[PDB]
Amino acid sequence: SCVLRGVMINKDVTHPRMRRYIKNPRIVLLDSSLEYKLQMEEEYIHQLCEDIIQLKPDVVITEKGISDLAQHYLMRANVTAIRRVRKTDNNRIARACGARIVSRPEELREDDVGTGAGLLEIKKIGDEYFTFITDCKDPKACTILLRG
Amino acid sequence: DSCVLRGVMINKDVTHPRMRRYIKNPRIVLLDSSLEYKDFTRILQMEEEYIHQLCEDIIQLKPDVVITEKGISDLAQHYLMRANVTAIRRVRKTDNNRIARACGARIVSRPEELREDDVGTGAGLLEIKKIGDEYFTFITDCKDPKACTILLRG
Repeated sequence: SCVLRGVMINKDVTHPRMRRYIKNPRIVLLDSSLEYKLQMEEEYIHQLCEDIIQLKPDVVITEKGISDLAQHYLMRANVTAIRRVRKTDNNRIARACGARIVSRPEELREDDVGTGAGLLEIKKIGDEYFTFITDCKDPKACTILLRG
Repeated sequence: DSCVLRGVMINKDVTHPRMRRYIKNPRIVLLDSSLEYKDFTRILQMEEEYIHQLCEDIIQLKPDVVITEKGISDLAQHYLMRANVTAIRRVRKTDNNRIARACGARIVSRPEELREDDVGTGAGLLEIKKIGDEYFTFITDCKDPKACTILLRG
């Protein structure tokens, strides 16, 4: 009753058209870049996104950057994206939702998708936006944000 | 409406790890002025006389917490701790204004002007909590029910 568990990080969606409130979100976690690594480069980005999108996630979070083009494709697939997340926060999110941090998108498996967190809500507190991943199925998987 | 936290939350820690980090009904003083100072012995003496008077002006009001938008020097931190005062430096102007509305204090520019009316007694709790890798200061339990927004809902 008088308590709240979950992860809180200082981040916002990369693009304003993205959903900031998602119930039972399917979460994909990466530690790799979604930027070129212009015609052959543009095709590269397309395929990177295609591999993520095949898994029908609601949220894609990476420790690196996301180019304006990758953001666009994910946006078209109704996917909320968050970039430049600290490695420690990414692991906190992995524990909370049961996702597996993956490097190469083409190696993604349905087993890597996190479905253990019931809420993803991004809201403004003061001057900044905070991302909350709450409603953990495994109570133990999340730390306490509020105790009466 | 059940398990609701109202107040202000700012990304800040105290200036010294051993200051009180949990205070019920804190008396709050807010400033937008510097608590820094700008023959070697003569210099030290001048810096000291200046900082001493500054801290004395503040200490006279028996505050539990002193928060400013600018800096707080080691000597100032030393004199405020001798008075059992918890201090927070470099808070943003926007956050400082939110704290003012939450606790009723007036942000003052010149400590010598300080009076009881300037002391914020409106918030019932100040607490610093570590969330993830960051420290956050929670000023909550607003006495005026129309002063604060919802931070967290349980």
